[PDB]
Amino acid sequence: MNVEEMKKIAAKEALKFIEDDMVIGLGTGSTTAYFIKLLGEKLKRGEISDIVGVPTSYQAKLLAIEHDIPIASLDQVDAIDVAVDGADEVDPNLNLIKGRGAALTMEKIIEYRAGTFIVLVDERKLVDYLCQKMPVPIEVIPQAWKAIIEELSIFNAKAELRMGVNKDGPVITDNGNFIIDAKFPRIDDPLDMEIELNTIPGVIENGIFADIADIVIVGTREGVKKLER
Amino acid sequence: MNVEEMKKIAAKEALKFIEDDMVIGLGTGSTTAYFIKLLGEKLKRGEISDIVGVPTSYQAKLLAIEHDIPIASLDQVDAIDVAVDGADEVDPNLNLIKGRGAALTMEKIIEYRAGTFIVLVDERKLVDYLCQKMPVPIEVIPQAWKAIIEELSIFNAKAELRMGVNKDGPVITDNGNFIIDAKFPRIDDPLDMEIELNTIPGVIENGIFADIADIVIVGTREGVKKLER
Amino acid sequence: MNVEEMKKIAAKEALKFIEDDMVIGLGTGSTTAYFIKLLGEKLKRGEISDIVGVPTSYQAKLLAIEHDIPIASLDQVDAIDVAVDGADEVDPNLNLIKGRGAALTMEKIIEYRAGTFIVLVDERKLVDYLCQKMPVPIEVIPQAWKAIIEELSIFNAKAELRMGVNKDGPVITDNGNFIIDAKFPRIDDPLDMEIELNTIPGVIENGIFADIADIVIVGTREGVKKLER
Amino acid sequence: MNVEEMKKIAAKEALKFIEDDMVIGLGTGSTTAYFIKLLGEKLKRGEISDIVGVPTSYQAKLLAIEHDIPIASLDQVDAIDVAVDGADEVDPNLNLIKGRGAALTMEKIIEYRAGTFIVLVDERKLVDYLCQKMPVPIEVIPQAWKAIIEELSIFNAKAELRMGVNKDGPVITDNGNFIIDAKFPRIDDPLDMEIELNTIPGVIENGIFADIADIVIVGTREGVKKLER
Ligand SMILES: [Cl-]
Ligand SMILES: [Cl-]
Ligand SMILES: [Cl-]
Ligand SMILES: [Cl-]
Ligand SMILES: [Cl-]
Ligand SMILES: [Cl-]
Ligand SMILES: [Cl-]
Ligand SMILES: [Cl-]
Ligand SMILES: [Cl-]
Ligand SMILES: [Cl-]
Ligand code: NA
Ligand code: NA
Repeated sequence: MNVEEMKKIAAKEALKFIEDDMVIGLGTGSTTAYFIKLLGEKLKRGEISDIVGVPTSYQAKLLAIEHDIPIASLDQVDAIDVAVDGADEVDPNLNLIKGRGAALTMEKIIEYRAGTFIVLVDERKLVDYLCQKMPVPIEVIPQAWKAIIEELSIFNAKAELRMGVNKDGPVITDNGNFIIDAKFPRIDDPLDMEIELNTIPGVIENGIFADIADIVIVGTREGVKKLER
Repeated sequence: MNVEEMKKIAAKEALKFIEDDMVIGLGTGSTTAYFIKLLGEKLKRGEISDIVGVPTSYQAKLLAIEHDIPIASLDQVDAIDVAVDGADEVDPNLNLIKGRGAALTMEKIIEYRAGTFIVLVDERKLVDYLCQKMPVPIEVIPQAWKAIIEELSIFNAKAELRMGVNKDGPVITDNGNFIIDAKFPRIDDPLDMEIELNTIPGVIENGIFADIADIVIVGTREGVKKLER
Repeated sequence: MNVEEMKKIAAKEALKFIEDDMVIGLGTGSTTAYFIKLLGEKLKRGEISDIVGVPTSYQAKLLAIEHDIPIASLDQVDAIDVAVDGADEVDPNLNLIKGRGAALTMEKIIEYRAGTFIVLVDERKLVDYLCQKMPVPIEVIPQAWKAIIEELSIFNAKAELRMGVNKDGPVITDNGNFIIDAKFPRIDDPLDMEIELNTIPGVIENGIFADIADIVIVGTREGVKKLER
Repeated sequence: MNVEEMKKIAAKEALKFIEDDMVIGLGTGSTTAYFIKLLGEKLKRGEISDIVGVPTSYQAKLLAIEHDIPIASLDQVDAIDVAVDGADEVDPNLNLIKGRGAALTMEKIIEYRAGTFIVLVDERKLVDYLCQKMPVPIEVIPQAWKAIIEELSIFNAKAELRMGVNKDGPVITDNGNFIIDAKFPRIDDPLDMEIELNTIPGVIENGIFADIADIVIVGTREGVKKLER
């Protein structure tokens, strides 16, 4: 089973955790986009009812609108029952790196308050340790970008300002900030790294999502499997 | 000779308009990037003095810093003597389309106040009529994006929301807004279309730059050529 | 009737224009707050149903959420049926000055698309000519504030950067911009000035709302009056 | 002496720490405003030279410009030699609460990197413990405001969204965010609390400034007093 098939199978499995009268955090990225589309189809056909989505990005929000899924802001709802999203890396303890799509801040805001956080990934996302393949995206107040790079470099991270393709200059997040991608060698304690990185003045949020994922749905090459803690 | 060579020769010619003690609007994009490097080099050699650049984007700002050119934002200076910038299209009346790099708002803010606005282009940017080759970028308040696209259908604009590559979702400008690229089949009155677009609630700025460029320096396969009003 | 009762009676009259299944633009400020509250109670009692509000500010959004009115951004809906909002000045031709609350951009975005735009004011808001009592608020990209104040002096506007009370420095709008309050002696041609101001690079919106209001409901000392064009 | 006199003498004492060729972080608020003024005057008299200021807010930047002090952004300089700023509270261990002026994020960004951080206050600012007289300002991503207030209850904090006076709705910071002012009973472990608050998803920065101030200059009714770590 190729990559797109792996993503699709994970998205389909996620639907099994969604019920009528739920407020659902809507993730960002290609794997979760399949889930949003399928959810929209179920709602249109009447197979599920009374669903509201709380989008983690404009991407998720616009896609939900296109698919006629009711949308609400976090401060509009009383609670997020289930949040569904993807990940760039998932380590064996179900700690994640997220942020390749630049939406890590709203993602954490919404997923932190979720009853159940369900992560959708294809096989390639499973790593032996965080930063085996991907850098940690860090959202930063623009004025602080150079100072933060310097400081991370001392910490032995290879850190670079993320640059635009469909704009000149740096990538701007939905919040108007810059993103530094910091490749650390290997993160042995994700939670404490997550906490202490946020203490750096100018750091808005970082891409380590430790001790938050409840269920990881993995589209493996030979089918769907789940990891839980 | 080739594209980058054409860009460089236009950038070198632009130095002819720069004198000691000037405040210079620093444009965005690759053609002007050559000008900024050449300017920084002339400053380092002492061939020019007391120059201050007013960057039209983070890209321009960072580049000027790298080349040790003093900079200031518009509200720090009392005049912009000369502004130098590129363009996506240049018609025979010196009307331009700008905004492919998504920095059109700050570009127009600075260039509008310039004593002389000098445009740098290679041969490919010249068109017989605006929109012969490129769409008009329009920066908009995010929630107005869908209505604006629909409203532009009266001009048969094939308007689309610009999507990110190094972020998921829409491109976000330095000002936190979306960009719609409107592919008009033609614009027979650029000045009044520029006004029309600016009268639409939700539009921050649009990429039609009519009645503003003073000189266009063109790098051609046979050397430098100019256009003037 | 005292002033508060004048506001409330205008709000009560606006409700008569609201029907089931409508999408309603929700204005900003104290007069419209009465309308939002009254609408919420009608919805709560089931006297009206299936309403969606599109807020013109965080103030309106949070108030609507507090009163359990479903909320959506402009790009979430297919149309605005009716928009209700206040005004700082209303001239004999029903042209307005708005923006004292600093939400003029989203207000115009939503109200421009309304099937019917209803304005709510108490007696005090009626004037013989725009700028008889209040300045025109102008929302600007921060960097352009100084140049714009200088440029407005040409028209003999006394223009000042609006300053914060509960923050140091300038007032920041919901869109991250500054507000210049420009006091013209008088505005004999609101629509033309409105357009002229929006064509200045750096101006993203201005408080002249000309040729947009459909109905102005005035709360007076004795009762309610409806003004139409 | 009254408060304005206390502020002025603290400011005058600060000047003594400034040397030629320094890069100085320019604080926000009335006390530091005196310093900036004096610095500008000294520079004009030729009593000091080659000074560059890095402003912590638009207020500080605009004041520096008015006093002809050259300025630069943090990403333009290689170091901050001295940072001068005010405070809302100073405890006996020289931990501070800052942010009444809403500029706490840029303040901490610049002051965190300063060779020496000098705090200027009048008598009223000294406290027995943090939160004796003032709340802790917390800058937050707008959508997270309600969730964060609710979560702050575990600290028995009285937390409120800061509201605008010269705008309707919430105060917006220079970064486009909201401010929650949280009144804790008292803070016994300022650094620990400073860290904890920044771990909350949606919190950009908080007003506790622990283990950062080097010198606190206090204007009192009996003259200047200099506290040091
Ligand atoms: Cl992402
Ligand atoms: Cl840029
Ligand atoms: Cl551009
Ligand atoms: Cl991009
Ligand atoms: Cl997005
Ligand atoms: Cl307003
Ligand atoms: Cl205020
Ligand atoms: Cl400020
Ligand atoms: Cl402050
Ligand atoms: Cl608001
Ligand atoms: Na903005
Ligand atoms: Na922001």
